[PDB]
Amino acid sequence: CCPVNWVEHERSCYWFSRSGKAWADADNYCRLEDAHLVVVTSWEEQKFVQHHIGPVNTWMGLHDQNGPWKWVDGTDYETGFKNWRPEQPDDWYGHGLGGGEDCAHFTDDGRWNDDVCQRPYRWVCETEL
Ligand SMILES: CC(=O)N[C@@H]1[C@@H](O)[C@@H](O)[C@@H](CO)O[C@@H]1O
Ligand SMILES: [Ca+2]
Ligand SMILES: [Ca+2]
Ligand SMILES: [Ca+2]
Repeated sequence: CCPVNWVEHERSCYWFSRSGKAWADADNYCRLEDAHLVVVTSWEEQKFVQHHIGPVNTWMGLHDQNGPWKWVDGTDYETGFKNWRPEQPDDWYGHGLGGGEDCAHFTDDGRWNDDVCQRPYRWVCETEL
């Protein structure tokens, strides 16, 4: 029951961009498709997303812009699945662009990193059947 060009996996529909956007723009894009930036809650979902994105930095629906880490659909962060690269998240200021790092993304090996929300990365939308 997914729209055309979306991939079905375990009762969810996924859309994989092939262009980049800043996190806020990617978030708005997903909402306009009645969807949300991907929310990863299991190792099997993590492996499925990794297969389709390949070795490319790609935004997910996890951020700490207003305080603590939150998933865009209200899924609890603390008790949920996490796949940070060791030493991440680190809220790095050293990029010199202003502020720390408030948006999560998959890195080239699948492990997560927090980075500057303005960066243009590919993104994934998800909707639940
Ligand atoms: C893309 C990526 O992994 N970026 C990270 C950045 O977010 C920050 O953690 C930095 C710390 O030295 O290490 C990397 O450059
Ligand atoms: Ca999900
Ligand atoms: Ca942060
Ligand atoms: Ca980081």
